[PDB]
Amino acid sequence: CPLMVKVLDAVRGSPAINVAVHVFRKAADDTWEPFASGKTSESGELHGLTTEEEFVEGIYKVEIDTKSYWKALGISPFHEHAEVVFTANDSGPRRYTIAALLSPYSYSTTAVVTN
Amino acid sequence: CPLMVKVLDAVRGSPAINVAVHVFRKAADDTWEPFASGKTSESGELHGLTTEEEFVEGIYKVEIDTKSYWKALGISPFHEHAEVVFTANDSGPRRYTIAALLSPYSYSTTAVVTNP
Amino acid sequence: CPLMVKVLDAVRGSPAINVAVHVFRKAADDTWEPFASGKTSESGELHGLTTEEEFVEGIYKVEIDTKSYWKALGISPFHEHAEVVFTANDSGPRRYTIAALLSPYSYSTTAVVTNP
Amino acid sequence: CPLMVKVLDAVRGSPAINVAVHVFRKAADDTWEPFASGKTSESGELHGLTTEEEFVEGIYKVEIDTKSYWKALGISPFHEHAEVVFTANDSGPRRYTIAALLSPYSYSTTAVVTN
Ligand SMILES: Cc1ccc(Nc2c(F)cccc2Cl)c(CC(=O)O)c1
Ligand SMILES: Cc1ccc(Nc2c(F)cccc2Cl)c(CC(=O)O)c1
Repeated sequence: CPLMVKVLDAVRGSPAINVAVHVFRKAADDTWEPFASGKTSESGELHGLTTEEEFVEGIYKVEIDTKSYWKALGISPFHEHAEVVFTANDSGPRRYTIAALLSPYSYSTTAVVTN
Repeated sequence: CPLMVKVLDAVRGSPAINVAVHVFRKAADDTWEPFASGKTSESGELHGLTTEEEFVEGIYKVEIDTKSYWKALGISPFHEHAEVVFTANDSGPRRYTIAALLSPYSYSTTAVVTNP
Repeated sequence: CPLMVKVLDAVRGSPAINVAVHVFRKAADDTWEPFASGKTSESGELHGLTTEEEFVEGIYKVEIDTKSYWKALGISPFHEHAEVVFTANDSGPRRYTIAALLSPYSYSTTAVVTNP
Repeated sequence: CPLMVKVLDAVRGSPAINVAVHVFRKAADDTWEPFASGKTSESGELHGLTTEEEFVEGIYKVEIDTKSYWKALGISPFHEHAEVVFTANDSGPRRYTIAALLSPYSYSTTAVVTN
């Protein structure tokens, strides 16, 4: 599991469950090609997005549909989503955990890059 | 100004100065049209990106070039940028301050939205 | 002023107004002496807590009463407060802006430290 | 495991390993009584701090020695520590994860409160 997305709801202090997450790889022509997606689970985590073979170096965008999450909860959000764009380098072995800490008018996203 | 971007360096506890900021607006055909861009100043602020006439409703994307920032300070950061995509002025004109707090592997983007 | 506290409500995307802020300084005997306190204003800022004469080196604690804040808005928040403990003016006088970004279960405290 | 502290280093995008964490319970006289402590592990996590029986309602302070962590890395930090003070309520069953996302001049701390 080279890439795991973790989403936390900073309003309820809970994992942000059932949050749509799309991953995209930047194609040569600078457009985003859908690559992987899922919904975060009960634990706010989205595993099994990609695999080691698939997850090659490149520029990836993780788009977290924070807005539907806030809509589902009835809280007016500021952002359309949360959108983590980063270069997977893979110079040494890497797991990437992208943790998005979400508030209606603020989000934080952190990469915990290990191995 | 209706749109202000502020950027802090959470490593140096400083304003993040000379950070490139690009603002786009989603056009009718769902492309991003270049809307405005600028550098944060010596206070980490980027004022005057736009005006209350120009800053109509729409979805805007603010791409703060955090990578060049960290790179110029010798850091290889995780993200290519800090993004902020939001619907602006949906229930009439607002002032938006987008505050981006930057660390090499984490950033936070907050909006202070006030009713002028 | 050498010490400014700014507090944002990340739920409402607003300044967090009328937030009680208490500043303490660690005395010789390692107790916290009350140093200064105030409310954030209508801009979420608390200026004039102290002066450059009064704001000597030491360890200071800033306790931002985030709980009363969230409680007055009907929210049961997680933390009793947002704290900031820091050594101030160790290598001469600095201006400190403490920016506290508040959510009911998360807060972030950042310092913008500039050399006047 | 009613209370788990997770510390992330936002500069290196790694778990913050070997970070001293002290937990205190507010005593009746308003002083902090040491209750539990540990060092975060390799995964940035500090488990086994307390137990269900021990972790009664009360006001707790989690003090994270962020400053020694930054010193160990040679980066001048702003804060003396990170200090999470909160009321354990236990109205329904709760695990508390206190995640501290640490930068030299910024920290974020979030409670993920589940069950
Ligand atoms: C009411 C208010 C809220 C937030 C900010 N900016 C800000 C922020 F939103 C997060 C971290 C640091 C800073 Cl400086 C500011 C601008 C400032 O005075 O630094 C004002
Ligand atoms: C239940 C839970 C809550 C939060 C986190 N992690 C986390 C993190 F890894 C970075 C920044 C904030 C947070 Cl909250 C985690 C750990 C993770 O799976 O990365 C678990």
